[PDB]
Amino acid sequence: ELIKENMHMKLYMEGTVNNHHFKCTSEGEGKPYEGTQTQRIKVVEGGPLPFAFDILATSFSKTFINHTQGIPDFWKQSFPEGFTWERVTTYEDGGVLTATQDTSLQDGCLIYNVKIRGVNFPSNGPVMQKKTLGWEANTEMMYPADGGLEGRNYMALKLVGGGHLICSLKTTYRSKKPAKNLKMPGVYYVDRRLERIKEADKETYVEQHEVAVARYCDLPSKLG
Amino acid sequence: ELIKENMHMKLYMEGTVNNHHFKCTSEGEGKPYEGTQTQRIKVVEGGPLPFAFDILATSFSKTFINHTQGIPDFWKQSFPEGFTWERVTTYEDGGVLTATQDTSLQDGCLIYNVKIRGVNFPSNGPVMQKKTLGWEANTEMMYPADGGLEGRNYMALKLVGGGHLICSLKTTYRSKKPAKNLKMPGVYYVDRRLERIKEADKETYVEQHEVAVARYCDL
Ligand SMILES: [Cl-]
Ligand SMILES: [Cl-]
Ligand SMILES: [Cl-]
Repeated sequence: ELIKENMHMKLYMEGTVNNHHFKCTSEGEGKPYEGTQTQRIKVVEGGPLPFAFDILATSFSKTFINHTQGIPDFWKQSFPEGFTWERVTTYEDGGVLTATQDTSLQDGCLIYNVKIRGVNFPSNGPVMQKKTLGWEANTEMMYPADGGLEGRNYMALKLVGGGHLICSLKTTYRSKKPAKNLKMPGVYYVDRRLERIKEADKETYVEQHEVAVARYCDLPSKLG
Repeated sequence: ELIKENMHMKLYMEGTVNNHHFKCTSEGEGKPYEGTQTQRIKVVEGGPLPFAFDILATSFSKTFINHTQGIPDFWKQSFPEGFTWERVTTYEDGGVLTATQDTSLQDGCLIYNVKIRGVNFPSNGPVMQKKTLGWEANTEMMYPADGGLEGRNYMALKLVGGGHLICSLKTTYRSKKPAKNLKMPGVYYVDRRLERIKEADKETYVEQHEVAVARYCDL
């Protein structure tokens, strides 16, 4: 098929956070039907970043979600034409980051192009002081809206010395495939874990791993 | 012990939404350790309500959460003194609902006192026109913060014709008991399913059920 049991990926990312311009590239591979993937990420311009790499981490891959039970796979069905997404992440202490992404397929390779615009991260806050320690595992609630798919979620970013910085994520995913050709899912949930394999040189190189599984609610229902 | 295998609850609620005052009472029972409960609710003043009953649903019970794996129980451990919660619910179309709750324990019964204020619900929106069909199941993120425990989540309200109206919930849970007494949990999640069971007389009488389970992320 188009989405093989092993797929490779290449990513290009450009952006500004506050007033610092940067570029990253990455390459990796994963098991799209097992919901696992790895990316080796390099900061190739504007490094070392003067802000926590953590704020970029969710911007680096929806094709690699294991859809269990019923669920029609919005992202795998979108090929060969692919899909796009746009996200606004709003941090409770100030910081707002917009990310927009294009996912396409060429030569059997997934290609990601990402743009990033973050502003108002406080100068003395943990993001700009690089005092963060990764994301807590979480659950994204997915729901169909106008033939597209919407995601809503709160995430918690670990801080040096304990405690957390909280942010809200508001995401829209759009297929480039004509709506008549894809089966739309109902409401469902994606459990995911974002972790690092290795990092070096002040997060100038980061190897990042994700596990993700799409499911219905585990709880029993009195109506159905 | 002081929170038994079966527990009855009584509730008193007062509020105003878009300038429409109302009062509700309820009674119910559940199994705190199994994370299940039912309430039978009556609108005793200002009924029938001119807004969707659904916007009130989350204001009617944290003692009835099944704590699995390791997780220390902030709520059960807070008795006999009980606890408070306070919440802002912000709807993506402009409605804001603030609630303040007191949970106490008296003669073996759980007693809830709730006060609610709702403003800015669009006059021709789904809430004021009663076009809503209940809440999707959802997961609340729980973490230690402030003077107690905080909760965050988004909830999705089903609308007639197949859409959803989204709102965010921001909650602070404060114990009335000395913080040195209770064991404080790390970051965890509460899967909930809140289900309407019955309504009668234009939602003047409503029966509501909840299933709730505390867990870490299960990958
Ligand atoms: Cl008031
Ligand atoms: Cl009105
Ligand atoms: Cl959420």
